[PDB]
Amino acid sequence: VNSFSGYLKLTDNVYIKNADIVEEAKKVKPTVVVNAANVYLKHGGGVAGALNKATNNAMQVESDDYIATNGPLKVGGSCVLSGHNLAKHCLHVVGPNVNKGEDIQLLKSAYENFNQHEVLLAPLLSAGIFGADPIHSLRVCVDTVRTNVYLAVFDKNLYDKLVSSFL
Ligand SMILES: Nc1nc(N2CC3(CCC3)[C@@](F)(C(=O)O)C2)c2c(n1)[nH]c1cc(F)ccc12
Repeated sequence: VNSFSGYLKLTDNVYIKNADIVEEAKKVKPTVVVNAANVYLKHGGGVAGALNKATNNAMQVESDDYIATNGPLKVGGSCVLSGHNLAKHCLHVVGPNVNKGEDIQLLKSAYENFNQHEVLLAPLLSAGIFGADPIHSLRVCVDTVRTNVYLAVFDKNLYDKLVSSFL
């Protein structure tokens, strides 16, 4: 039993809700919240900008130190950093950005990072400003992640489309 409330169950291990991931994280304090990061951990907009803003920019400060030490992530890769006031940990995962021409096949590799964590609160990778089809992203998530994933979808309209078209 865990503290996630109001989710619709899609499969044995994947759950979905219409929610703001910032507010969902603030209330649940999950062990892991996933950020839709870029390789530079520049959290300017989308989910990343919203998560970072909710941390009063502490996420960005920590991220800049991480990059200065380690260099950029790989597309499809991840790193574990602090969850600040939102979660114990933040798993920064880089899905391919279609608006940069990145290979969508890397979306599966991105979701594989979730399997290193028993339970996660996460957005749909490569959705939103990353330009991928959220329905495809959900399919890859379901077919790749084996651990327990609670997906937060900000837009009510897209949420309904994702549920209604789910196979
Ligand atoms: N550009 C942008 N995309 C965001 N996504 C990307 C998205 C996937 C489909 C498009 C999303 F809309 C959704 O799940 O419906 C969330 C958020 C955001 N800005 N600010 C936010 C603040 C939050 F608390 C949570 C999510 C976002």
